[PDB]
Amino acid sequence: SYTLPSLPYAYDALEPHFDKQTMEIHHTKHHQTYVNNANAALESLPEFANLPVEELITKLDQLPADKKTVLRNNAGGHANHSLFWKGLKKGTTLQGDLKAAIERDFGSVDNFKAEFEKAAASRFGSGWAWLVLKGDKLAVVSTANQDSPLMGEAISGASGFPIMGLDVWEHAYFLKFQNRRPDYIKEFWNVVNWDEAAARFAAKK
Amino acid sequence: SYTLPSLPYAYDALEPHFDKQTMEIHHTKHHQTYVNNANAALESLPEFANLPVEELITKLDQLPADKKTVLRNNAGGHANHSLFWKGLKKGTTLQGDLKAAIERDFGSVDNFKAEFEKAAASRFGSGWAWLVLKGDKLAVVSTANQDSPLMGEAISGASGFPIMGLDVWEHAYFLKFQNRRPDYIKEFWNVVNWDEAAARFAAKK
Ligand code: MH2
Ligand code: MH2
Repeated sequence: SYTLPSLPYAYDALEPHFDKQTMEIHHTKHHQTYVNNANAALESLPEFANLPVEELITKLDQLPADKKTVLRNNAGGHANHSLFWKGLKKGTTLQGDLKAAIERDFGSVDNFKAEFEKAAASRFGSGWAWLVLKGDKLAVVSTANQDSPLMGEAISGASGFPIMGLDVWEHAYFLKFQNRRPDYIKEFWNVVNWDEAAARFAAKK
Repeated sequence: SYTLPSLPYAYDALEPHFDKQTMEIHHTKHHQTYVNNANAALESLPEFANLPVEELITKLDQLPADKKTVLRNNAGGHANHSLFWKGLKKGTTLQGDLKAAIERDFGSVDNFKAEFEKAAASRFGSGWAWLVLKGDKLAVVSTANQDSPLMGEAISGASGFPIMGLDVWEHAYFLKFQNRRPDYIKEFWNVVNWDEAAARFAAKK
């Protein structure tokens, strides 16, 4: 079964950029709820219940017809939030092989940032913006609700290994930013954990 | 040119059910943004710009290809919130012809409320739950993001003339209910404007 993961920091570690009350709520309520609803759906699927969530969401089409939606949504939610927390940290510097590949695939870091901001802002309703690795090339993609590019193009409309990503569901920014998702997106650059993105790139490039 | 409609009541007129702080942010920030972004997209379209928003969303297939998405999203937002505000009021009662119609089509009011509650809760991500009139038969449906049944099935996945509706985007309930959407859905019964729903049923158009 799944559990709510412990975090790489206290809820206040991303201040003054991301507010600690949202961090706490986001973890103990929203993420906890995906874990709980996934666990309920997995109760009758002992074979699938053993998989890592990040693997299960690559295998949705193998589930029973009546379980696919609820696990796409909840396992997706669990996988995406588990990744998200790892990708937040202050004080990092984009550098090394990851910086070089971003420059290569988008022309410059600023270009990538503009493209990422645009995908994040233009995702209408709930969803995520991502930096994915598609074989030998990095790309910016977005998905709806709790879909993940790990689910594949057919299900999610995107594909690739997520290097990093931004939650743009309203619960992630309402308290501090209300409807100003662009302001939230700007603050994200101060807490993007480039060290984690770098480690993930190193594992997969 | 669209304009943000003033509300038919003060921001605290739906207390203690729907919280006044949310009403003001919802109206003056979120709905304002749909008005502004729709207007922006319509400036180059004099043949569409001055039509009633509820007319525009019936003719999205008539638009230029590059305009269909932005106006589906923002004209739908404007149309939907305009309905919503008028479709909220304390001190009304489900009764008369509409009450009898609902009993006819759903078996009883409680059956209907259960179905509405179910559709409102099961809309994963952002969206709306609706009571619609599909040629003389009332139905419960929901849509994603700012889609409206008035847009038709191909676009919105639903159809029929909206009688009333509930906004289940997170911003509508985050401050007072956080992630507890079933709790917000229960409170909606205390503020749904059954008089305006009855007038709309009466008109059937
Ligand atoms: O989606 Mn948090
Ligand atoms: O969706 Mn207000």
